[PDB]
Amino acid sequence: QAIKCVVVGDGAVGKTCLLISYTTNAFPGEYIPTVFDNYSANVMVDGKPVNLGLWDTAGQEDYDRLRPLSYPQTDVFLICFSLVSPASFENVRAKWYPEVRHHCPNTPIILVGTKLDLRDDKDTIEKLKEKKLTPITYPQGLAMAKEIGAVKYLECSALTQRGLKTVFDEAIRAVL
Ligand SMILES: Nc1nc2c(ncn2[C@@H]2O[C@H](COP(=O)(O)OP(=O)(O)O)[C@@H](O)[C@H]2O)c(=O)[nH]1
Ligand SMILES: [Mg+2]
Repeated sequence: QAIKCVVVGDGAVGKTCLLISYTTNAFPGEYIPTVFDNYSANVMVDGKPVNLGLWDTAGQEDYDRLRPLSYPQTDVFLICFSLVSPASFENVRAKWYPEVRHHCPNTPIILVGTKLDLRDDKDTIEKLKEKKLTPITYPQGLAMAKEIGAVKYLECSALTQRGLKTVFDEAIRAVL
């Protein structure tokens, strides 16, 4: 069974790094591909082989009209936000969940918090504190998930690859 998973969220949340890390088994560092592409993974999680088509999107305001053109035939969505970006977290309820439901009202959602490795980073915490902001905690993320009716809430880091295999395993689990 061939599954289709669309990845949505704000620019710089780490969507492309997440997809390259997972499929390639490596963090793309500084040079991240700039072409918005689709990826694939042949994975079997307690069954027979499954091909997971992974679709990256152009998250910026400029693509608001063209982005939903990749949504038709989608099996599951990954709404992404930076755990070290409250602006991207508010955009879950503000932008991403209304837009996903607009075009696909019955399609399952997995809420994904990225840059998990930066949540304990002293420099990142200091920068946020100056702007009177705090990183998103697991209870905050889980509440937003339940609010936006997400099937599951998951955290990960494409840098350390921690929680990454789970994200796409649960994407398959939200389908089937
Ligand atoms: N520390 C850390 N940096 C990351 C992670 N994922 C992406 N990045 C960085 O975050 C920025 C955004 O990456 P990118 O995939 O292009 O974001 P996109 O616009 O959502 O696709 C880049 O500077 C990446 O190097 C992560 O899990 N942890
Ligand atoms: Mg990208």
